[PDB]
Amino acid sequence: TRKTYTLTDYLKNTYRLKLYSLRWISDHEYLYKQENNILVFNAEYGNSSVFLENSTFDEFGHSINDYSISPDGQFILLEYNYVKQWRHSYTASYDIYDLNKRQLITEERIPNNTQWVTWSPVGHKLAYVWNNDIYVKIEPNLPSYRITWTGKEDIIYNGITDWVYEEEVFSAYSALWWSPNGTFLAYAQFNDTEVPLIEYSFYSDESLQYPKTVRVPYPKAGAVNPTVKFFVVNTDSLSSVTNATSIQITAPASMLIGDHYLCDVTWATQERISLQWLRRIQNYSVMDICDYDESSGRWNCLVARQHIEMSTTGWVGRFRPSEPHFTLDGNSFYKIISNEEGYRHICYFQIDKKDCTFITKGTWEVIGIEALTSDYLYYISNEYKGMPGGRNLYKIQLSDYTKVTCLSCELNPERCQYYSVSFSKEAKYYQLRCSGPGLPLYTLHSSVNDKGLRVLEDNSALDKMLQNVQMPSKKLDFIILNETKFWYQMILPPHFDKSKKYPLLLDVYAGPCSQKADTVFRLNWATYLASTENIIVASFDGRGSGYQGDKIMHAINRRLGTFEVEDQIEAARQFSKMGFVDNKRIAIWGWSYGGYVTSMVLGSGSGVFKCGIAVAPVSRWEYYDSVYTERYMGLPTPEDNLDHYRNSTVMSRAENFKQVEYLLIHGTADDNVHFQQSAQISKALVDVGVDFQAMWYTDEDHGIASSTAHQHIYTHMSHFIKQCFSLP
Amino acid sequence: TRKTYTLTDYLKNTYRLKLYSLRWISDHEYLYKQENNILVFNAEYGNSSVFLENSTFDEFGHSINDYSISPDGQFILLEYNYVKQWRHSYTASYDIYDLNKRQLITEERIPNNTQWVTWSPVGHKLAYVWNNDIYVKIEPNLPSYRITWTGKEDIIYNGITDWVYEEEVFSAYSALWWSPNGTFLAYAQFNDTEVPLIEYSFYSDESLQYPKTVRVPYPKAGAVNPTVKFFVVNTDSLSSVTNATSIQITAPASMLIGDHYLCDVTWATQERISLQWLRRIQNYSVMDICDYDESSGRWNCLVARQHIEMSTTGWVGRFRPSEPHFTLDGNSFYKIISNEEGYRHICYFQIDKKDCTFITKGTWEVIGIEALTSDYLYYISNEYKGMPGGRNLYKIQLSDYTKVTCLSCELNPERCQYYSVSFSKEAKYYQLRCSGPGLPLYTLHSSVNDKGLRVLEDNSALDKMLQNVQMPSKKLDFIILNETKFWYQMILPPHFDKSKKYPLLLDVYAGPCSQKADTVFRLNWATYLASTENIIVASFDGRGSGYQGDKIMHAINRRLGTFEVEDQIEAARQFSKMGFVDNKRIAIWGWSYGGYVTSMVLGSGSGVFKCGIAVAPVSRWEYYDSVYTERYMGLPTPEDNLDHYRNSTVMSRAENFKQVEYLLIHGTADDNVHFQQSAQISKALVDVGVDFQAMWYTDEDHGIASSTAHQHIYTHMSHFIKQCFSLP
Ligand SMILES: CS(=O)(=O)c1ccc(-c2noc([C@@H](CC3CC3)[C@H](N)C(F)=C3CCCC3)n2)c(Cl)c1
Ligand SMILES: CS(=O)(=O)c1ccc(-c2noc([C@@H](CC3CC3)[C@H](N)C(F)=C3CCCC3)n2)c(Cl)c1
Ligand SMILES: *[C@@H]1O[C@H](CO)[C@@H](O[C@@H]2O[C@H](CO)[C@@H](O)[C@H](O)[C@H]2NC(C)=O)[C@H](O)[C@H]1NC(C)=O
Ligand SMILES: *[C@@H]1O[C@H](CO)[C@@H](O[C@@H]2O[C@H](CO)[C@@H](O)[C@H](O)[C@H]2NC(C)=O)[C@H](O)[C@H]1NC(C)=O
Ligand SMILES: *[C@@H]1O[C@H](CO)[C@@H](O[C@@H]2O[C@H](CO)[C@@H](O)[C@H](O)[C@H]2NC(C)=O)[C@H](O)[C@H]1NC(C)=O
Ligand SMILES: *[C@@H]1O[C@H](CO)[C@@H](O[C@@H]2O[C@H](CO)[C@@H](O)[C@H](O)[C@H]2NC(C)=O)[C@H](O)[C@H]1NC(C)=O
Ligand SMILES: *[C@@H]1O[C@H](CO)[C@@H](O[C@@H]2O[C@H](CO)[C@@H](O)[C@H](O)[C@H]2NC(C)=O)[C@H](O)[C@H]1NC(C)=O
Ligand SMILES: *[C@@H]1O[C@H](CO)[C@@H](O[C@@H]2O[C@H](CO)[C@@H](O)[C@H](O)[C@H]2NC(C)=O)[C@H](O)[C@H]1NC(C)=O
Ligand SMILES: *[C@@H]1O[C@H](CO)[C@@H](O[C@H]2O[C@H](CO)[C@@H](O)[C@H](O)[C@H]2NC(C)=O)[C@H](O)[C@H]1NC(C)=O
Ligand SMILES: *[C@@H]1O[C@H](CO)[C@@H](O[C@H]2O[C@H](CO)[C@@H](O)[C@H](O)[C@H]2NC(C)=O)[C@H](O)[C@H]1NC(C)=O
Ligand SMILES: *[C@H]1O[C@H](CO)[C@@H](O[C@@H]2O[C@H](CO)[C@@H](O)[C@H](O)[C@H]2NC(C)=O)[C@H](O)[C@H]1NC(C)=O
Ligand SMILES: *[C@@H]1O[C@H](CO)[C@@H](O)[C@H](O)[C@H]1NC(C)=O
Ligand SMILES: *[C@@H]1O[C@H](CO)[C@@H](O)[C@H](O)[C@H]1NC(C)=O
Ligand SMILES: *[C@@H]1O[C@H](CO)[C@@H](O)[C@H](O)[C@H]1NC(C)=O
Ligand SMILES: *[C@@H]1O[C@H](CO)[C@@H](O)[C@H](O)[C@H]1NC(C)=O
Ligand SMILES: *[C@@H]1O[C@H](CO)[C@@H](O)[C@H](O)[C@H]1NC(C)=O
Ligand SMILES: *[C@@H]1O[C@H](CO)[C@@H](O)[C@H](O)[C@H]1NC(C)=O
Ligand code: NA
Repeated sequence: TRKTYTLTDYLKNTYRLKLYSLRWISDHEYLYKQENNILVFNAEYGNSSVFLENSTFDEFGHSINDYSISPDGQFILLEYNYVKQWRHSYTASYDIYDLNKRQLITEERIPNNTQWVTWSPVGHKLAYVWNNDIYVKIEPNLPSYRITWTGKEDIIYNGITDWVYEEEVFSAYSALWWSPNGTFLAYAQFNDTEVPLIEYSFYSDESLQYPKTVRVPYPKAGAVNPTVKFFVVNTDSLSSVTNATSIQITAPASMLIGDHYLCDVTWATQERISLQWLRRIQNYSVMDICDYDESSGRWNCLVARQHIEMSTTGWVGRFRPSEPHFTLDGNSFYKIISNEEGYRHICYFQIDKKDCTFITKGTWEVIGIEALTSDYLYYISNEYKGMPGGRNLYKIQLSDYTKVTCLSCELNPERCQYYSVSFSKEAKYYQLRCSGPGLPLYTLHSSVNDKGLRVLEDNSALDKMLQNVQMPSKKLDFIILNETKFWYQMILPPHFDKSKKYPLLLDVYAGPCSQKADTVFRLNWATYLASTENIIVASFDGRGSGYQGDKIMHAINRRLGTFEVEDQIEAARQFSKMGFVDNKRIAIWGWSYGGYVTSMVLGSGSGVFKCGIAVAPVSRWEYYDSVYTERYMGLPTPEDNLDHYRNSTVMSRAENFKQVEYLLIHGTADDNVHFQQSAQISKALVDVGVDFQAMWYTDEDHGIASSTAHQHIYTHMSHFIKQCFSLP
Repeated sequence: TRKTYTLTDYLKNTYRLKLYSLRWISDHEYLYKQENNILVFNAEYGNSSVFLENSTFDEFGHSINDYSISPDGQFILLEYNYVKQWRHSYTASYDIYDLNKRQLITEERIPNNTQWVTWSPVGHKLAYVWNNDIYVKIEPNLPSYRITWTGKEDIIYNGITDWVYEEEVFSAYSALWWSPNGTFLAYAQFNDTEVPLIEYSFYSDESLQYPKTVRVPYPKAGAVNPTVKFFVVNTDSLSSVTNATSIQITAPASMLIGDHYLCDVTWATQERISLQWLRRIQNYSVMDICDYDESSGRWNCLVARQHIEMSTTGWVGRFRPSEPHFTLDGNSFYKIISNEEGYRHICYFQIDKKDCTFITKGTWEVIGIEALTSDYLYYISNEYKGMPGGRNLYKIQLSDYTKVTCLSCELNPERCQYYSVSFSKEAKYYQLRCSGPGLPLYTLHSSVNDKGLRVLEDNSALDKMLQNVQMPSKKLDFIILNETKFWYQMILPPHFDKSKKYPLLLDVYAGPCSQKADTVFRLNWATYLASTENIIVASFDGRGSGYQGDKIMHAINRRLGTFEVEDQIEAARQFSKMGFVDNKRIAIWGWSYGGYVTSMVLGSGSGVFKCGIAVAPVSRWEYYDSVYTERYMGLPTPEDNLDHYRNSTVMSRAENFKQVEYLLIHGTADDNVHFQQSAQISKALVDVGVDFQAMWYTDEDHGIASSTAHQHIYTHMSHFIKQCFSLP
């Protein structure tokens, strides 16, 4: 009898998914890490050579965390002493190695504790942030030029984001953007002077006698937000003037009237940059297109080139206004926007004309624009077979929009339905990455004829291994509610027999624009639960979910904690009505937003669920950050949406928890969803005399991803689920 | 057929013990609150009168928390707006009512947020502390005189103790001491300038958007300690024109050579005060006796009147040097000190003589000196029947030490074996308070011939109720370990049948000088466990325990976490050998020091315990405060006792928890044993992959005593124990 996929298999990663991460260094070459060393591959023929021997830095005296080659291939940036901060931010040390002279630069070294470093897009200039100030080095071994002097820990951030901009606006720590050929360096400056601080203890190693209090500028809903300014400096003038002038580009009058955000920075040409601003009430956005004025050394944004993007049904963009993709001459651009039917499609804009032209349309959506050449635009969409959970690459002819070719749909339709892509520098080649429903498959293709060049990694080794394992199956389908299709997926135990009643676990997230039902292949906790414990693990995408139009996504506008919670309950009823579910054993669990929904569902009094697990849940929206929360909830004030803010808390439903078994878990060093959120849930439960299970994870953050904690939480959760389902 | 004592009975206080808390106001009368009416009783005849009507303040507009009548009966201090701080400290608002003119004083009233207030010992002067400074009021309606001007939150404390002195030295917030007739007001001043602060989050009500960070000067083991100064001010010569002049009494040179503490202040006469100082290495203490000089107006402390107290086997005193009891003329005093055999007995001192004479002796100990007259000294001891867990009142003839009379031993030997006492002003009368083994019994007595005047409260009402309940019994006995007898107690289920096998829960504290095996009658969680769940609850006093001499108490000197932990395992091992114990179901639980021992036991690898619960445990001594920790452990420096500090942590034993079920609980706002201690235990268990149960209590402190949290913790622990023992 074949073994099953056990908890230990998951926690010990015995069945490893292989991938193929390459880094394009030009239009026909990419770097690949093999046998600890770095190889350089010729895309056209597949032949390679050693770029950097694995023994090159054996006497470096430091474990290299990552590397980065300068655009011109003359230098390599070595990163070590890596110290993680938030989701994207971290600090590290850096050394620059001269590839030609094959030596390690020892003079004018990048400072230790550098917050961010980046090569110019061409050549080998460097810009880095240290102590919250920007510095530029024209040459790796020469002194750097300081660009800002206002940097101040936790107060003024130049070239880097503060907590909320990192997490909710830029999805990145860096806040600097080199112009195309590297002459200009643009950057943002954030001022958190009046932003309140979240404070929590960090215990550290046992040796630390007094706990440390971590303090970070974090604006909760309705609180004082950081303010922002934008500047551009001409780096080519640095060696000619004592102190190069940072020219400020001010936000438009429509934004200055109130609180706002800088939400996108995109260079169009060597002397043209585009900026998008968003009002704190996120349903109004403005894009300025600014040109350099060689006679005044200033930047001017003509109102005739300003574009407005607003929404009457919700917020602007999936999570923020989309980025523009400019044609070479910078006189036009393509951008994903919601059409009149509420579906996100590609619109073609002339920079000085306010009306755009949609080049795609249909009851499906464009996920992202991947590359633009003089003749073709490549994008990913979920058009294929009307499956919102699938992803494919398409190519559209710019001289004839009726000519759209799907480049990935038919490559291997049974094994591959979810693709992402990586183009070379000038889009001459592209790597396709299939992630499901079958085992991931990585392939290389030539753009000139769209012919497949070869298979990079097919995961044959893993396929061989899984053959001797009783793996579960996955079903992706939909149910019709109110004349609208809503998709779900189910991880089914091996030898699934529809004539039997299986216990069911609803795996939920359900936040705005989320998608938990898709064609991706995963090896996770649900895999073990279905394979070894014979539990059906389901997920449902209801109102508020993404990639299916604004009608479904904006259904929860200003009303978080309502329809997305209710639809999760309704989904459980629908599943039980399918006949193979044991109504006495229906549980629910989720992490983060999923923790919130789980908690709201368990406290609804529905009677449908027996038990549930909430990990790092939100419990009241006023405790979460402003940028994310206000996007969907507006402001927590009596004149705006305070009433719904107060009505959608987990705490107000404490009394209903007497009807269920609950396990609440939270990391004490969660800088994102503060431990405070679960601290208030537990106190409310204690106040109404409700017994429940709890677990805090010392010094773990929102991901509770440290190796030991990860193994510990899933083990603890498994025992809880097995007990609730009366499983041996 | 009849009901048992249930968990609800314990949590809802269904069966309440009646008390009789009286307040002696003279040598013949006492105050007693009845029906919200303060009555005055005549001890000789038992007749009473109403002293203050419950309706006297029906329109006061504030809920009175407590009252305090001036010594002369002319005024009554009304306490309201009570806000608790630490174990003894709190702030409140006060109003003074004139009992003669039946009027509430409205002029020059005590400020709100007053930290401490106290009437002079005679008359009606008042002294209070506000904003860390001392004020004196000669008359209730007159302006107060400012005594100190250096008070500063968390830095300089005048007349009140800082955190560590409140908790570990004075067991009080007050640091003010009126002379016998109220002429002088002595006070201490604490300086915490360089004492590090413990910081932790306080979440508050749900409405608080950002958690608050509480910061308390708290010296952990080996850290910088607060410094102290002592002053005496003449309150009869205060000037409304000039600032009061405080006279300082400096500590002796043998103390000034390094860190030290002020540990006792006791007035001897109207013009003589005694102070005891303790070195930071708590095995050397010095008592100074100081006399006021009318000429120079200074206080002089003759070296000839100095008394040294040291210990070679441990620290000085049970928790600190004992207090002296001076004779009327103040020329000699009695004090409890450890004799040559290591037993605490009463020594008689001459103020100018170095050698003191022991007036009691034997293999038992004097617990405390209760009253002193020219002919007799009254004291409580555990001499009777050689039972260290019993307490009786004795009097010894001062002119012939061979004449010792037990005054409570034979009153009712079956019902009463544990007494405390309260004497009237000149010891003319005394109230005896019997607290076990039968129901509490309060009686009043006359000293001249030790007549038993009357029964004040006999709890006959509770006795009637308990008749219809299957109550557990209590067995108190001993076992021998190396020629030494160690006592234990067992709470046995109703209808105990020695032929049956019962599961057993070891209830432990085991800190230095602790006593968990005694003759006290208690209605607690253990009562329910024995009565309703049929669980035997045992407690054992091993090495390190008190009231049995230094050989036993000092056995753990510089070695916490060793013998007291090993002796609990040994006792359990022996209990398991008994025919009525199910060796497969033995558990252990403890709170505070008991949580530490419970954890150390469960991590010992003994295999004797199936499960255990630790509530607010200490986990490593370097995290606990200096005064208590160093008393037993010396300093955590390599030259002193660092190795043992590092060997006695719970964390180093994590691996051994793999074979036991463990439940770890802790309040997040514990200012005493910081949450940090449990946060490090959990992290260590996670680190070695051991599963366990946990529960944090939001905003609860060391007592986890708020009404809802109290019910919730005991409910949660009951489920855990029943589960561990497989009980319905
Ligand atoms: C359905 S799922 O694949 O598990 C999934 C998981 C996470 C998200 C997600 N949505 O916002 C965010 C984060 C934004 C990042 C920039 C993306 C967001 N800041 C966050 F962590 C939250 C936790 C509780 C409330 C919001 N993550 C989404 Cl939409 C979907
Ligand atoms: C045996 S028992 O009745 O449960 C019991 C309970 C408490 C104590 C006790 N010993 O020190 C203390 C406290 C001192 C106060 C002045 C009394 C002490 N500061 C404390 F809270 C500790 C908690 C962990 C380490 C010590 N309490 C003792 Cl000796 C015995
Ligand atoms: C892949 O193989 C080709 C064929 O040998 C290599 O092509 C060389 O290309 C350079 C131009 O950069 C010519 O000067 C040479 O004539 C070619 N090689 C030889 C030996 O003549 C190519 O360098 C290889 N690429 C990698 C990454 O190994
Ligand atoms: C960051 O913003 C703060 C405003 O909150 C600025 O501080 C003010 O600066 C002005 C001008 O000097 C002073 O008059 C005010 O007293 C300051 N207010 C506060 C609250 O500090 C600060 O100058 C800004 N910093 C930068 C680099 O822009
Ligand atoms: C380089 O130029 C900048 C801009 O003028 C200088 O920054 C200003 O410094 C003055 C005084 O130090 C402040 O009052 C201004 O608030 C600063 N403005 C900005 C935008 O930062 C900077 O000091 C100059 N550096 C040197 C070395 O001269
Ligand atoms: C990168 O682009 C910049 C901006 O267009 C170029 O700099 C300009 O060069 C022209 C000459 O072609 C001059 O007339 C302008 O004065 C320059 N402008 C500025 C702001 O410097 C630059 O030459 C380009 N770099 C490269 C390597 O081609
Ligand atoms: C409390 O005791 C003090 C000190 O013995 C008394 O004050 C002394 O009283 C005598 C006689 O009246 C004076 O000659 C001394 O000069 C006083 N000494 C001081 C330091 O004041 C005081 O009278 C007593 N108070 C009461 C109420 O008995
Ligand atoms: C009080 O206790 C201290 C500490 O145990 C004793 O001081 C010394 O302690 C060190 C260890 O820290 C030993 O090596 C010494 O032998 C101890 N004595 C001396 C003189 O250094 C001290 O002896 C104790 N005092 C009394 C009166 O017993
Ligand atoms: C207790 O009863 C006695 C009488 O036996 C009361 O009497 C004493 O005090 C009265 C007022 O203070 C006087 O009027 C009596 O003369 C006096 N009697 C004696 C023998 O001295 C006494 O007040 C009562 N005490 C209380 C508190 O009620
Ligand atoms: C409280 O104690 C501090 C020392 O901890 C006293 O200040 C002293 O220490 C300072 C460091 O914080 C030094 O800078 C000062 O020179 C020193 N003070 C003097 C007079 O030299 C402080 O004065 C104390 N406060 C009181 C009221 O005694
Ligand atoms: C301490 O606080 C109380 C309550 O505020 C003060 O009493 C007055 O309270 C009324 C309303 O209850 C207010 O209008 C007054 O402002 C308060 N003060 C006065 C003088 O009336 C009380 O006075 C305060 N105590 C002290 C010493 O200031
Ligand atoms: C590169 O180094 C690895 C280990 O550091 C070694 O196994 C391998 O042999 C080296 N590469 C080649 C091509 O030999
Ligand atoms: C970085 O820090 C290391 C260790 O402190 C030191 O040896 C090195 O010189 C530093 N380098 C720079 C550029 O500061
Ligand atoms: C933006 O949102 C606010 C709040 O709902 C609303 O009052 C305003 O009319 C909206 N603007 C647009 C263009 O929809
Ligand atoms: C005082 O009020 C209480 C109510 O708590 C009442 O029981 C008592 O009878 C009252 N006192 C008198 C003398 O009636
Ligand atoms: C008393 O001392 C304080 C503090 O130095 C001072 O402010 C005040 O004026 C003094 N009062 C008199 C009467 O000297
Ligand atoms: C005596 O008993 C104690 C425990 O009571 C034990 O630690 C010790 O080893 C025994 N032997 C001696 C000589 O003390
Ligand atoms: Na009597």
